[PDB]
Amino acid sequence: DSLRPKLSEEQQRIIAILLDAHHKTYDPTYSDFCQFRPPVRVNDGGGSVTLELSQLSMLPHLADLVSYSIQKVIGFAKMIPGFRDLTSEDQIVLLKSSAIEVIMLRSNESFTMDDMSWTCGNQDYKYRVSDVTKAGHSLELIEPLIKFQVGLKKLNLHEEEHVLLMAICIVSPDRPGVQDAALIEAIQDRLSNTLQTYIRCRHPPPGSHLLYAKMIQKLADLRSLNEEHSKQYRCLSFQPECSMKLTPLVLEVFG
Ligand SMILES: C=C1/C(=C\C=C2/CCC[C@]3(C)[C@@H]([C@H](C)CCCC(C)(C)O)CC[C@@H]23)C[C@H](O)C[C@@H]1O
Repeated sequence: DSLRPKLSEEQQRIIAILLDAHHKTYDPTYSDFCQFRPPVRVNDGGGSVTLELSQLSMLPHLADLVSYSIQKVIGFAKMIPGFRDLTSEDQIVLLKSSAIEVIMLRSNESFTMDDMSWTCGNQDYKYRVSDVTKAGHSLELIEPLIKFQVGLKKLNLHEEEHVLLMAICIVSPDRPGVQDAALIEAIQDRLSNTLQTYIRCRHPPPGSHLLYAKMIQKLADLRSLNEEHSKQYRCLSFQPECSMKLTPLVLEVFG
């Protein structure tokens, strides 16, 4: 019953651009990770907040990973059709507000349900819930984050849908501080329409069933994770000497 209009050439170009953008900005071999400050995992079987905050053993490495990732997200965003049509001010507002959410989205490629980890190479760059606690975060963020990762995994997104979702996430007209909400919304609509059209004509059943709505729900989930991350980041930042364990970029985006 539902019509399946074909992707317009323009929509085809948009998909090609976003796939190219992602391939240039996401390394599925994790080959740069050895350049980050080394992961350190202190003995913390009990999950002691006092100990976690006293050491922040995993923080330098995860801060470097996140900082690196923000740089990649900036590069990806610059390639979203329409993004450069925005004022610099609006571009920066969108990047700073969406960065952590896009990181959570893009991390799904490395996430595995084999053991519920982000596996980015050997035992060294395998990141578990216990590694995030060692960077000063609490289960109130990490457990819904893992749940989100599983939920996202199970949508079995085509890469086309994955890159569209990240672009839609970034170009959101409802971020605090945006100037030209109408232009951002127009850019987002073009992407949303591409995604909806793609799903309807290129995504096989039964995985296509209400997929667009499930993807929109993930965006809402990300808002919640963003809010919790920000709250926890604030508290983490109270730890004396914490700034040294972060990066200038991380400090700007989250401070
Ligand atoms: C980054 C990427 C990756 C994994 C993401 C992870 C695993 C470690 C813990 C992270 C980084 C989460 C953690 C809660 C962020 C903590 C950030 C600070 C600044 C400490 O408050 C969010 C996403 C998680 C690897 C992937 O290949 C690239 C992706 O950008």
